[PDB]
Formats: sequence, C-alpha cells, structure tokens
Amino acid sequence: VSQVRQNYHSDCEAAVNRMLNLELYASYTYSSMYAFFDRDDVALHNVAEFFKEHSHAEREHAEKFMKYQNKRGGRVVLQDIKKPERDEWGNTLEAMQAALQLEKTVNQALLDLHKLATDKVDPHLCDFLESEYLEAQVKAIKRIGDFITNLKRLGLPENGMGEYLFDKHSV
Amino acid sequence: VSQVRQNYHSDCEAAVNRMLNLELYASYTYSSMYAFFDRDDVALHNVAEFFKEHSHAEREHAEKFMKYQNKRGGRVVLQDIKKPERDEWGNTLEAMQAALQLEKTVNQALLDLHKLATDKVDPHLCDFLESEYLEAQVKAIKRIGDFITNLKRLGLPENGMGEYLFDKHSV
Amino acid sequence: VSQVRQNYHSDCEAAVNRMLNLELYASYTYSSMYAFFDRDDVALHNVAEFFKEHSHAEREHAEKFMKYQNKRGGRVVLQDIKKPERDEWGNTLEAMQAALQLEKTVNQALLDLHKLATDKVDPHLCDFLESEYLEAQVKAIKRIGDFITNLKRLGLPENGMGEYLFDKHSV
Amino acid sequence: VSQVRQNYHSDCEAAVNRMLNLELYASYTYSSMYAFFDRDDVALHNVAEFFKEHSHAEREHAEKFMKYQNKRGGRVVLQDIKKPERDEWGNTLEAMQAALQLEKTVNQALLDLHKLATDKVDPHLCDFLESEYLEAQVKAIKRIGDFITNLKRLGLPENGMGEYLFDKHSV
Ligand SMILES: [Cl-]
Ligand SMILES: [Cl-]
Ligand SMILES: [Cl-]
Ligand SMILES: [Cl-]
Ligand SMILES: [Cl-]
Ligand SMILES: [Cl-]
Ligand SMILES: [Cl-]
Ligand SMILES: [Cl-]
Ligand SMILES: [Cl-]
Ligand SMILES: [Cl-]
Ligand SMILES: [Cl-]
Ligand SMILES: [Cl-]
Ligand SMILES: [Cl-]
Ligand SMILES: [Cl-]
Ligand SMILES: [Cl-]
Ligand SMILES: [Cl-]
Ligand SMILES: [Cl-]
Ligand SMILES: [Cl-]
Ligand SMILES: [Cl-]
Ligand SMILES: [Cl-]
Ligand SMILES: [Cl-]
Ligand SMILES: [Cl-]
Ligand SMILES: [Cl-]
Ligand SMILES: [Cl-]
Ligand SMILES: [Cl-]
Ligand SMILES: [Cl-]
Ligand SMILES: [Cl-]
Ligand SMILES: [Cl-]
Ligand SMILES: [Cl-]
Ligand SMILES: [Cl-]
Ligand SMILES: [Cl-]
Ligand SMILES: [Cl-]
Ligand SMILES: [Cl-]
Ligand SMILES: [Cl-]
Ligand SMILES: [Cl-]
Ligand SMILES: [Cl-]
Ligand SMILES: [Cl-]
Ligand SMILES: [Cl-]
Ligand SMILES: [Cl-]
Ligand SMILES: [Cl-]
Ligand SMILES: [Cl-]
Ligand SMILES: [Cl-]
Ligand SMILES: [Cl-]
Ligand SMILES: [Cl-]
Ligand SMILES: [Cl-]
Ligand SMILES: [Cl-]
Ligand SMILES: [Cl-]
Ligand SMILES: [Cl-]
Ligand SMILES: [Fe+2]
Ligand SMILES: [Fe+2]
Ligand SMILES: [Fe+2]
Ligand SMILES: [Fe+2]
Ligand SMILES: [Fe+2]
Ligand SMILES: [Fe+2]
Ligand SMILES: [Fe+2]
Ligand SMILES: [Fe+2]
Ligand SMILES: [Mg+2]
Ligand SMILES: [Mg+2]
Ligand SMILES: [Mg+2]
Ligand SMILES: [Mg+2]
Ligand SMILES: [Mg+2]
Ligand SMILES: [Mg+2]
Ligand SMILES: [Mg+2]
Ligand SMILES: [Mg+2]
Ligand SMILES: [Mg+2]
Ligand SMILES: [Mg+2]
Ligand SMILES: [Mg+2]
Ligand SMILES: [Mg+2]
Ligand SMILES: [Mg+2]
Ligand SMILES: [Mg+2]
Ligand SMILES: [Mg+2]
Ligand SMILES: [Mg+2]
Ligand SMILES: [Mg+2]
Ligand SMILES: [Mg+2]
Ligand SMILES: [Mg+2]
Ligand SMILES: [Mg+2]
Ligand SMILES: [Mg+2]
Ligand SMILES: [Mg+2]
Ligand SMILES: [Mg+2]
Ligand SMILES: [Mg+2]
Ligand SMILES: [Mg+2]
Ligand SMILES: [Mg+2]
Ligand SMILES: [Mg+2]
Repeated sequence: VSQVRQNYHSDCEAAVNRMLNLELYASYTYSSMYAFFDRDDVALHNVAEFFKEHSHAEREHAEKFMKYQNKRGGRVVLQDIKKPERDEWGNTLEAMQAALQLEKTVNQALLDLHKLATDKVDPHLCDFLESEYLEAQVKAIKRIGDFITNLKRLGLPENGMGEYLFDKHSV
Repeated sequence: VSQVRQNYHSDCEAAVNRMLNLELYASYTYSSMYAFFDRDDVALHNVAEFFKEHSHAEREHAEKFMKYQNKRGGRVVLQDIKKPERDEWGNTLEAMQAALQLEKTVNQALLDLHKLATDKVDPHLCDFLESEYLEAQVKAIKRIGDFITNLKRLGLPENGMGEYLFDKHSV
Repeated sequence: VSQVRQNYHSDCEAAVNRMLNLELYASYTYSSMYAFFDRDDVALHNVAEFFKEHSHAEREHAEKFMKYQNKRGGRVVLQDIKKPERDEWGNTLEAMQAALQLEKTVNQALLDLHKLATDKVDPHLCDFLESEYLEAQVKAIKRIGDFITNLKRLGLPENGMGEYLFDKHSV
Repeated sequence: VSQVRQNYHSDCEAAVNRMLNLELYASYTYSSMYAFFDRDDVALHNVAEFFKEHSHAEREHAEKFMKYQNKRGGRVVLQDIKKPERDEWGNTLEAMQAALQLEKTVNQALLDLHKLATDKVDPHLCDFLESEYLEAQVKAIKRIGDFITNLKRLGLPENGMGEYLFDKHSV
C-alpha cells in the first residue's frame, strides 16, 4: 500500500486509469480530424485548427488524471490508444456530429466515475471531477451543438458556400 | 403632501408608475429574446447579445422613472411584471418584428404621457421625456427597422445562410 | 430532445425555471426598497444604494440560471414577476428584517434544488449551486444579520439618530 | 427695436428682468445664511459653506438671465435687491426650511415665466428655462427636502448633538 493512500478504493483507481485512456482516445480522434481538414482536397484550415486545439486539450485532460492518480497513491496503468473510428470525416457537419457524440461519450464516462466515487464515499474524487471536468464537458458540448445548428442553417452537407462561410466566420 | 411636491398632478404621478411598469415589461421581453437566441438549436449569439443589452437598457429606463418619481415627490407604486407574449421567438426576423412593435408601443405610451404632461402644464415632465426618452425611442425604432429591411433582403425566414450572415455582419 | 441534453431531468429543468423566477422576484423587492429609501421623506441614500446594488446582483443571479438552462439543453420558461409584498418598508430595521427573510427564502429554494439534483444524480447541477449560489447566500445572510444586530444596538426603530448614524458609517 | 429682436414679447422681456431680480434676492438670502452659520455662537462651518456655495450659484443664475436678455435684444433693467426676510436664521432646520420655501418660490416664478413664454409662443425661452433652470430647481428642492427629513430624524431643533452630527456627515 502506498504511504499516501487514504480513502481511495481500488475500483476508483482502476476507473481513473480507464478514464485516462478515454481522454487519450479523444485526443487522437481530434488529431485525425485536424489532419483531415488540413488535406489539400478539404482545406478548411480554421476548422482544422479547432480540432488540433481540441486534441491538445484532451491530452491535458489525460495528464491531469495521471497526476491525480499519483497524488492519491494509485498507480498509472496504460493501455493501447485505439485509432479513431474513421480514417476520413466527410465534411464539417459530419465531423462536428462525431465530436458531439465523442464529447457525450467522455461526459458519460465522467458521470459514471462520479457515481462510483459517490458509492465509495470519495469526496476528493467527486470534487476533482466537478471542479476540473464536468463543467468543461458541458461547455464543450454546448459549443459543438451550437456549431451543428449553424452548419445545418448554412445548408450542410450540400451547400459548399455555407461550409466556406462557417470556416471563415465561426471558428 | 410631500414637502418637495410642486406642480405635479396626481394623474401624471400615476402615469409615471404605469410607464415604469411598461419599461420593465419591455426589459423582460428582451430577456426572453436573449434566452431564445442562446438556445443550442437557435445559436445566434450576436443576436442574443443585442437583445441582452436591450434588456439592460430598458431596466435603466425604468430606474430613471423611479428616480424621477421621487424627485417630484410622487410615490413609486409597483405592479407585477407580466411575462412576455411568446415563449419562443421563431427566428431573427420574427423577433425583430416583435421588437419593432414593442418599441412603438413604448413610444406611444411616452407620447401619451407627454400629452398628459402638456395638458397638466408640467414643463419639467415634458422636458424629461423629450431629453431622456423620445429621441432614444426614435433611434431604436430606426435601428430595428433598418435591421428588418436587411433581414428581408437576406431572404428571411427561409434563407438560413442569410440569417447566419446577418448575425456575423450586422450585430 | 435537445442534442446537448445529457443527464438532465425534466424536474430539474422545471425547478431551475422556478428558481429563475424567484431570483427576479428578489431583484424586484430590492428595487422597491431602493425606491423607498430614496423618498424625500425617508432620505437614507447609502441604504438606498445598498438595496439598488442588491437588486442588480439578483438580476445577475437570474441571468446565470437562464444561461445554465440553455447549456444543459433545457428551455427557459418565464412567468410573471410578482410585485413585492409591501409598497413601503417602514425604516432601515424593518427593511433589513424583510431582506433577511427574503435571502433565507431564496436560500431554502436553492437548498431544495440541490436536494432534487442529488435525488436525480446530477452532479453538474449540484456543483453549479455549490460554486455559484450557496456560499454567496450564506455571506449575504451573515451581512444582513450583522446589520440587524447593529440597528437594534442603535435603538431602531425609535432612535432616529441611530438610524442616521448607521447610514453614514455602516453602508 | 433692437436689430436682433425676433419673436420676443415685451411681457417676456419684463418678466425676465423680474426673474433676474428674484435670483439676486435668493443669492442675498443665502449669503445671509452663510454669515449666520459662520458666527462664533453658531459655528456650523460645513452648513455655512453649503449656503455660501448656494449664494454663488444663484448669482450665476442671475447672470445667465442678463446674458439671455441681451441675446434676444431685450434690455436689462435692474431694481433694488431687497434684504433677506430675517437677520438671524435660528438653526440648521429653520434655515433649511426657509431655503426650501425660497427654492419653491423661485421655481414657481420660473414655471410662471414658462407659462408666459408658452402663451406668447416663444419656444426659445421655453427651451432656455427647461434646459437651464427647471431641472436644477427640482434637484435643489429634493436635496433640501432630504436634508430636512434628516434634521428632523436627528431631533432638531432640540437635539444639539444631532445638529452637530448633520454638519459633520451630511454636508
Ligand atoms: Cl485507501
Ligand atoms: Cl473515510
Ligand atoms: Cl480498495
Ligand atoms: Cl487499471
Ligand atoms: Cl483502458
Ligand atoms: Cl487495448
Ligand atoms: Cl473512414
Ligand atoms: Cl463516441
Ligand atoms: Cl466508472
Ligand atoms: Cl470543469
Ligand atoms: Cl459558458
Ligand atoms: Cl442551403
Ligand atoms: Cl403639486
Ligand atoms: Cl404652476
Ligand atoms: Cl393633483
Ligand atoms: Cl399608481
Ligand atoms: Cl402598471
Ligand atoms: Cl398586474
Ligand atoms: Cl410562444
Ligand atoms: Cl407590443
Ligand atoms: Cl398617459
Ligand atoms: Cl432621448
Ligand atoms: Cl442617430
Ligand atoms: Cl433568398
Ligand atoms: Cl437527459
Ligand atoms: Cl448519468
Ligand atoms: Cl426527464
Ligand atoms: Cl417550467
Ligand atoms: Cl415560476
Ligand atoms: Cl404567475
Ligand atoms: Cl405596504
Ligand atoms: Cl420572504
Ligand atoms: Cl426544487
Ligand atoms: Cl457561491
Ligand atoms: Cl466571508
Ligand atoms: Cl436607544
Ligand atoms: Cl419681437
Ligand atoms: Cl414667430
Ligand atoms: Cl411686444
Ligand atoms: Cl422691466
Ligand atoms: Cl424686479
Ligand atoms: Cl424695489
Ligand atoms: Cl430676524
Ligand atoms: Cl420664500
Ligand atoms: Cl411671468
Ligand atoms: Cl436645468
Ligand atoms: Cl438627480
Ligand atoms: Cl432626539
Ligand atoms: Fe476530455
Ligand atoms: Fe473533450
Ligand atoms: Fe424603454
Ligand atoms: Fe426600448
Ligand atoms: Fe439571488
Ligand atoms: Fe440575494
Ligand atoms: Fe436660482
Ligand atoms: Fe436656488
Ligand atoms: Mg512503502
Ligand atoms: Mg486495485
Ligand atoms: Mg475505454
Ligand atoms: Mg483495431
Ligand atoms: Mg465543488
Ligand atoms: Mg467549476
Ligand atoms: Mg458560444
Ligand atoms: Mg411631511
Ligand atoms: Mg394620486
Ligand atoms: Mg401597462
Ligand atoms: Mg398572464
Ligand atoms: Mg436630446
Ligand atoms: Mg444605423
Ligand atoms: Mg434537434
Ligand atoms: Mg419537462
Ligand atoms: Mg416561485
Ligand atoms: Mg398580486
Ligand atoms: Mg457533492
Ligand atoms: Mg466557492
Ligand atoms: Mg462583515
Ligand atoms: Mg438700431
Ligand atoms: Mg417692453
Ligand atoms: Mg420680484
Ligand atoms: Mg425693506
Ligand atoms: Mg415644449
Ligand atoms: Mg436638462
Ligand atoms: Mg441626494
């Protein structure tokens, strides 16, 4: 047992490792979206940069779980980072729809971890999730939803002019 | 009788209280429009902010009548602030049309109060309306009319691209 | 269903709308207290300004619930803002006593909403209340209680000199 | 006839001369109040300074009517400035009560001049009164009324401690 460990259930330690992996998975998916929008036959550079920045943020989310694990006396256990679900992302609307789903998947995992922490009577882990993750998730989901609404208003997927306008004025 | 009261008719005092209520009603209507345009399925944030700012201005208009009432020795009497006429505002054109009508309703009440003040030979109240309210109303009405003209030119309500363009370049 | 909605119970959405209304009600009550203390026959301007500022803060509390509702994918539903309980507020002690009661009423509604959020397993809503509302309420209640104690020490309601001194040195 | 004169009735010209005299009379009354509160056996120096400043403001009001008269092509006609009604002013409450009455007398004369200007269809004179005099009068009356309310709360005339406190914290 780690000399620092106190009130930290094995189940929570394991679930933190799984959550770390999911953050890394999300990072990698956003990196793929960046690369897609940077293609010469896609060429929506502000959209590409949005996804590149999102990829970096998800890596920071992962690193914060690594630090957390060690602060509590748990032990970081890494698994493979699975490649993203798609190799190509269609267009800005399809990518944003996939991003919304990804953010909701991550949010559900965070909510499930909060449930576990509650069950194991771990207020420090509850606070960490509430203070560092849950509101950031709600904000990200709202932003992407707002984007999807605008992409639909702009006539995506068919309206290429609309797609151009979005990249030039929304991101 | 208030020790400060001079040349202030009871009818004018009552009409100032009614006008205060109408300013608060206008504020509340604009708050509703703000909340509508901030919805994830509407997502026109510059339009939302325009209405939020308008809501704050109407509250200032109300507060200025409260201060006026007390300066003249009248007594502020508050009534319920009725909820807005609609719960949802359709789109930018419908909302701007409702805002135009609201501003004209407020303007008519101000003009009617000026008529009353004239009838009761109250030049201080006439001056207050002319110096603090009537020109602001004319300016607001003109601005909203100009917006409606542009929204129609942009093909509202059907043209979603036009609606997007308005939010990005007119507000 | 809103595309952003996740883990947000209908009961919580409705209770947020009711809480929004109560914040607006509190704002309006403080506006009435402002207007009372600004009367020429009351004339306690620092007290009036305290209540005017409190009125503005309550409006901000309401606006933050509107924003919250939309972030979660709920839909803002407005109701009439009821006029305050009194048209005149007696004196500084009576007004502060009413303010204490109002703040405790608002606090109880916030605590009840936290209970509901807990029952529905909504940690984001719990965090929002804890981080943005509950401590502000405790602070406001303590401040007003401290004022009441001082007003009683100063001999309110009978001691007009005491009332004058409070306005000049406590606010 | 003056080469500049246009739409300026003889009655209005005469009434402007009478109004000028009344402003000078008000100045002189406030000078007397200054001198009273500066007496070694009265010794309320902040009150004295309030009245001295008011005396200077009334002289400015008079000078503005002189300038107005000449701008319209009327001819300034001066009369004696009558000495104030009292040689001694009792105490701060009595003086403020006399000041309130004086300001209301001046206000009534301004309102009567506005009536005359209206009757003679002189919008320039109406504007001058509304823009330069009537609101200043309402503000001054409100300020003095507020002071009287506070002096009564402080137990004037009997409560010398209250009178001291007013001079140290209200002016
Ligand atoms: Cl442990
Ligand atoms: Cl424990
Ligand atoms: Cl364990
Ligand atoms: Cl593990
Ligand atoms: Cl894993
Ligand atoms: Cl694996
Ligand atoms: Cl693919
Ligand atoms: Cl997903
Ligand atoms: Cl879990
Ligand atoms: Cl967060
Ligand atoms: Cl936000
Ligand atoms: Cl289209
Ligand atoms: Cl009157
Ligand atoms: Cl009159
Ligand atoms: Cl009347
Ligand atoms: Cl009324
Ligand atoms: Cl009303
Ligand atoms: Cl009503
Ligand atoms: Cl509706
Ligand atoms: Cl209307
Ligand atoms: Cl009217
Ligand atoms: Cl104006
Ligand atoms: Cl203009
Ligand atoms: Cl069109
Ligand atoms: Cl849900
Ligand atoms: Cl859940
Ligand atoms: Cl539900
Ligand atoms: Cl509801
Ligand atoms: Cl309600
Ligand atoms: Cl209701
Ligand atoms: Cl009452
Ligand atoms: Cl209450
Ligand atoms: Cl509740
Ligand atoms: Cl708080
Ligand atoms: Cl504190
Ligand atoms: Cl006492
Ligand atoms: Cl002439
Ligand atoms: Cl003419
Ligand atoms: Cl003539
Ligand atoms: Cl003359
Ligand atoms: Cl004369
Ligand atoms: Cl004479
Ligand atoms: Cl005398
Ligand atoms: Cl007089
Ligand atoms: Cl006259
Ligand atoms: Cl003025
Ligand atoms: Cl003022
Ligand atoms: Cl006393
Ligand atoms: Fe993340
Ligand atoms: Fe994310
Ligand atoms: Fe207004
Ligand atoms: Fe308006
Ligand atoms: Fe509040
Ligand atoms: Fe409050
Ligand atoms: Fe004057
Ligand atoms: Fe004066
Ligand atoms: Mg060891
Ligand atoms: Mg273990
Ligand atoms: Mg996993
Ligand atoms: Mg594989
Ligand atoms: Mg917390
Ligand atoms: Mg937070
Ligand atoms: Mg946004
Ligand atoms: Mg009275
Ligand atoms: Mg009446
Ligand atoms: Mg009405
Ligand atoms: Mg109704
Ligand atoms: Mg103007
Ligand atoms: Mg313009
Ligand atoms: Mg939908
Ligand atoms: Mg529902
Ligand atoms: Mg309620
Ligand atoms: Mg009622
Ligand atoms: Mg908790
Ligand atoms: Mg806090
Ligand atoms: Mg304190
Ligand atoms: Mg000549
Ligand atoms: Mg003549
Ligand atoms: Mg005279
Ligand atoms: Mg004489
Ligand atoms: Mg006029
Ligand atoms: Mg003016
Ligand atoms: Mg004042």
